[PDB]
Amino acid sequence: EDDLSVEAEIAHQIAESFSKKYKFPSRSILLYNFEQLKMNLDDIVKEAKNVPGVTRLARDGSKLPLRCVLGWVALANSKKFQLLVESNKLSKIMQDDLNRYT
Repeated sequence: EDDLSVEAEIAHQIAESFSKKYKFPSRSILLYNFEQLKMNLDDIVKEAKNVPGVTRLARDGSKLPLRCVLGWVALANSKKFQLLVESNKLSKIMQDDLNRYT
């Protein structure tokens, strides 16, 4: 019941911004979207639930930190993204987005 609501909330927000280009720091700006993952939406949603604080935001119906969620899912799943991204800078950006949204 709770789970269903959390997942629909996350799915709704990711679907709404599926092709929006977010900015990530590169090793050498990396632009990326959810579409580029080439992941099914349910797999993206499952993965997004492990971003600390995201499940709780989704349960409250709050605005998600989507650039952060995308960076995390891409870091965990996309070999290309992992190669291109500056991972330390990414972690700081992800943490700050999370501080701002929670």
